[PDB]
Amino acid sequence: LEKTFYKMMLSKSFPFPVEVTYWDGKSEVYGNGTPEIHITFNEKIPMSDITKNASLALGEAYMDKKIEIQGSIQELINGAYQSADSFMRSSKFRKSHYDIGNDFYKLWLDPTMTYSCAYFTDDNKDDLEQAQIAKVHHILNKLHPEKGKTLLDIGCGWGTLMLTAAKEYGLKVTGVTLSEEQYKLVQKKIYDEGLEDVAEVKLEDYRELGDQQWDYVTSVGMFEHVGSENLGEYFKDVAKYLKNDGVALIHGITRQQGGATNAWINKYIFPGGYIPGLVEIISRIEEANLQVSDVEMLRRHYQRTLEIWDKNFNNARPEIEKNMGERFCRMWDLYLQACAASFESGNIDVVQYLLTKGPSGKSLPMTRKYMLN
Repeated sequence: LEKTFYKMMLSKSFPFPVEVTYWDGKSEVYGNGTPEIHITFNEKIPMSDITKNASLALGEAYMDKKIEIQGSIQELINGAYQSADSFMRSSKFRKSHYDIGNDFYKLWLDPTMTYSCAYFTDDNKDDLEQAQIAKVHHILNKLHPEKGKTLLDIGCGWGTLMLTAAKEYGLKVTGVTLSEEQYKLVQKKIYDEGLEDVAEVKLEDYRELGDQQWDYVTSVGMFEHVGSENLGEYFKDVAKYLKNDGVALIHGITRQQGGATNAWINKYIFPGGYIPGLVEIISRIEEANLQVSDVEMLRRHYQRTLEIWDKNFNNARPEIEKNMGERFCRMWDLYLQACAASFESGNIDVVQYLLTKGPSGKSLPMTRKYMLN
């Protein structure tokens, strides 16, 4: 095809030197210094494929072992996101389902099974379990929760937030999931302390819980799944379930530069998923008559979370490659490392919105000193 087109793409893609070996065996270094990353095309990827979606084209190529990489995938991608003219950023380049369940997740997530951003306190550099617990406290503290008040957790996962609210904050708690597997940890309420007077979980769609209202709403990792079109509706639902002057903590991946779907992620990991823009989200929040009372960005915390997940993934890769293919493992590793890079480069953020149904911060302390542990 075109060595010219490949040189244009690769030589403008990275803020550091990189070595490229092509399908005809020829090599070049782009940049000054000695390359820390070496990219090999075992096969030519058609220009026109790269031109319409580089993520999809290069991403499947990499999965197919038609591109190989020596050196950090994360650093490679982080590099691309720092360059306006790169295959990840330039508009010149933006014109399968695998069977996985709990056995898989068990191996690389912490004992808690939290598939969500963690929170690293300055004293904790890589204790993932400790950080997923700290995240739950970080969220709940923001509520300044009052003993005996009620909390709705929208998408309650394996119940870590729910149960911590009930056991440690004395909150009457309602959790909601559409996952049977997750619901069946109602067994924790019965076995834990028939925590039944202080906690229920419900196997239903949060979109219609009827006329009930809670003092607090939490929702971690839900709005990314909702889509642009229904984001307005999502915030109206949060508002609807809040009591007047009630407090929500809404937590989710948000893109400072404007919302986007990535074609590769959409095909392989999160079909339908969409990361909204910061402006977009604030608009949706205001349109539901919630007022923003605090906004916290936790970008670097997701970066670390995804790095540890990838470290764990690789450490258990022999096991995973036995059940799932080599192709699956490449895809998953690419996923975890590219996402880590997406946060590292500030292409994607994670944001905790403290919202009130009424004037900002009305039922809350005047200063944020209460928030931190």
